[PDB]
Amino acid sequence: GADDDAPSGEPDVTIRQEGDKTIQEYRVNGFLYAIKVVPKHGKPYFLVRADGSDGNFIRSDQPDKLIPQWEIFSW
Amino acid sequence: GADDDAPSGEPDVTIRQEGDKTIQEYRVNGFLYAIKVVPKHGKPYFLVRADGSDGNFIRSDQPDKLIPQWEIFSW
Repeated sequence: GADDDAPSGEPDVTIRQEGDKTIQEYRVNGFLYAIKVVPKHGKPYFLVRADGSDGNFIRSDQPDKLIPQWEIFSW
Repeated sequence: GADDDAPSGEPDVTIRQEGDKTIQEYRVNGFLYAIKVVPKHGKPYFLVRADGSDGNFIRSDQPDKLIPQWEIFSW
């Protein structure tokens, strides 16, 4: 009601919409750690930032697949 | 690489073994954003920190399910 103060480390999601895909930028402190895409023509999935700026992502629909640095922008 | 110069953020994974479970702490900037725990009894999976530091995670096992604290600390 009032004391819902957010402490140090606030993982808030930046919810934007590009055409017909809701791109949810999960940022805990400025830095993106996961992107939940909700494409109306591709189905919603979590794109998790693997450790290291290698350019690899992991999808919540298929953690068995490693997303290369060209497929990361499939949306 | 040879030399490194990481920008404000620096996401890396601290891989420990807590008993019979290899718990990989994916920390970006002073906040755990994902845990990859490899339990000998339960099989490995990804546990992603959902928006809001309430205490809910999303698993790679099933992103269609919200994981509460009795379930996040199921190991």
